[PDB]
Amino acid sequence: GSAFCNLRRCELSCASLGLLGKCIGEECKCVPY
Repeated sequence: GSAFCNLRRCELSCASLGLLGKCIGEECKCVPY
């Protein structure tokens, strides 16, 4: 595809829980660090 997910759009959304995020295409996943 020509377009992909933003890292802030996962790192902020996982910081709402209290941890870091990483994003693949559109799917955001949270990690402890």
